[PDB]
Amino acid sequence: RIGYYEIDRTIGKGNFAVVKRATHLVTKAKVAIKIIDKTQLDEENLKKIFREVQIMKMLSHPHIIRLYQVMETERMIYLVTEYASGGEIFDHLVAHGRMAEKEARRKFKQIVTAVYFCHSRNIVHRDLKAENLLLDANLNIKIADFGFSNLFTPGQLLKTWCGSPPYAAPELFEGKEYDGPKVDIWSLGVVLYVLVCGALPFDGSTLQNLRARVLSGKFRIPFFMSTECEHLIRHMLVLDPNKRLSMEQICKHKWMKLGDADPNFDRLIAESQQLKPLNEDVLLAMEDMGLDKEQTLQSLRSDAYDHYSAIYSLLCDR
Ligand SMILES: COc1ccc(N(C(=O)Nc2c(C)cccc2C)c2cc(Nc3ccc(N4CCN(C)CC4)cc3)ncn2)c(OC)c1
Repeated sequence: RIGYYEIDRTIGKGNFAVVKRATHLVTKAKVAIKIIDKTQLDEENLKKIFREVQIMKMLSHPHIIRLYQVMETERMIYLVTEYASGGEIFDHLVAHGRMAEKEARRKFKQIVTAVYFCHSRNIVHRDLKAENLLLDANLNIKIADFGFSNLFTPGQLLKTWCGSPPYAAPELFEGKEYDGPKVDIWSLGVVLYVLVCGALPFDGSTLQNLRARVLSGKFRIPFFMSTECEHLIRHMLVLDPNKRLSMEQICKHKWMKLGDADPNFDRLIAESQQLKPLNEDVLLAMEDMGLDKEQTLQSLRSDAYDHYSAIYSLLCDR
C-alpha cells in the first residue's frame, strides 16, 4: 500500500523502474504505478524523467495514457496513470498475428488522433513504435512512453537524435536537424506497416545493415496488402521529409475513409484542429469524504498532481 493505493500486481520491470497494478482505495479505480529509484538515476536521466512527466501532464486525450498523480520521496518517484487492461500491442501480435485491415484501420485511426493532438499541443513523440502501444479493455489504443518526446515550435528544427532504429526516419540516422512532425509521420508509416504485415519494412542482422535499408527507402508490399493501404504507407515512408503526407492529409486518405463511418474520429481530429470547468458535485463529493474544498481548489489551481488532484480527476473520468 502506497498512500491511497493498494498494489496488487507487477506488470513491468525495466530501466530503473518497476510498474505495478494498484487500486485507488477511495475511488476504486485501477491504476498503473511506475516506481523509479532515484538512487539508480544519473543526472541527465533525472532531467529526462522530469521532462517526460511535464509532457504527460499536457496530454489529456482518449487515446493517450492519462497521468493522475505524482508522488515523490527522497529516494523514490511514483507515477500513477490510467490502466490499460488490454496490455501491449506486442502481446496481441504474438497471440494473433498480423491484423486484418479492418482491425488495423480502427487502431491506426486512434493512433493518428492521439499523435495529431500531440502536434496540436506542440508536442512531438519521436519514438512511436507498434509494440509499446497500450490497449484498453476493448482493445482501444492508448499511446504511452513519452520518454523521447519534446516541445517543438512549428518550423523550428530539432537536434536530438532519438528513438528506435526500425522506426527512425532516415534524416535521424544521417544526424541531420529535423522537422519534429515529419519524424513522427515516418514512424507512423512503419507502425502502420507492422500492424497490417506483422513484420518490419526495414530490418537487418546488424544496425549497419538496417541503416542502409532505411536510407534506401525500399520495402516489400506483401500480396495481402490492399492498394489503398500500400498507397498510404508509401506516402508516409518517403525519404524527403517535405514529400511526406501531413497529418491533415493522412486523416483524409481513402484508406481511412473506406469502411464503417466514424463520428468520434472526425470529432477528435476536429478538436485537435481548433485554435481557441469545475465540477461542483465532484468537489462536494470530495468534501463529504473529508477533503477540504479549499485545499482541493489549491491543488487544482497549482496543477499539483497530488492526492486531491488525483481524486478530482479520477471522479470526473467516471
Ligand atoms: C509491458 O511493459 C510495460 C509495463 C507497464 C507499462 N505501463 C506503464 O509503464 N505506464 C506508465 C506508467 C505507469 C507511468 C509512467 C509512464 C507510463 C508509460 C502501463 C501498462 C498498462 N497496461 C498493461 C498491462 C499489462 C501488460 N502486460 C501484461 C502481459 N504481459 C505478460 C506483461 C505486460 C502491459 C501493459 N497500463 C498502464 N501503464 C508499460 O507501458 C508501455 C509497459
